[PDB]
Amino acid sequence: DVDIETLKQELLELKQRYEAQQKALAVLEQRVRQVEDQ
Amino acid sequence: DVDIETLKQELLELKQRYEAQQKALAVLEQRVRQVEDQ
Amino acid sequence: DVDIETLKQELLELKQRYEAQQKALAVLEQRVRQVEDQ
Ligand code: NA
Ligand code: NA
Ligand code: NA
Ligand code: NA
Ligand code: NA
Ligand SMILES: [Zn+2]
Ligand SMILES: [Zn+2]
Ligand SMILES: [Zn+2]
Ligand SMILES: [Zn+2]
Repeated sequence: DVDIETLKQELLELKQRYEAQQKALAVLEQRVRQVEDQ
Repeated sequence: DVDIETLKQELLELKQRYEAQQKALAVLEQRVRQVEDQ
Repeated sequence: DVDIETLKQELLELKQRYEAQQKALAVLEQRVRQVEDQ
């Protein structure tokens, strides 16, 4: 309801945040490369 | 074995580590910018 | 509705993902430094 389902909801929310950070790591990685060959 | 309070505690712990990694991404982003602009 | 073993399993999987991201942040950090003190 509002407790074990709360845990499950929050874990999914954190998975999304994980995924957003992987995408941001990749953006920053491309920014470093442009600096590197520029 | 499966302690629900333990699960909730560990989810909160991982949320704080998420938060710290966001701040570290931000630190690295500014360092990249320092090298882009100089 | 919620499978508690599954929740524990997924929390540990997300923990491993966090640990890998920490290591990836560190790799990118070294790359930036390489550009910086070059
Ligand atoms: Na920033
Ligand atoms: Na930002
Ligand atoms: Na920002
Ligand atoms: Na710039
Ligand atoms: Na070290
Ligand atoms: Zn622990
Ligand atoms: Zn099951
Ligand atoms: Zn899984
Ligand atoms: Zn460092």
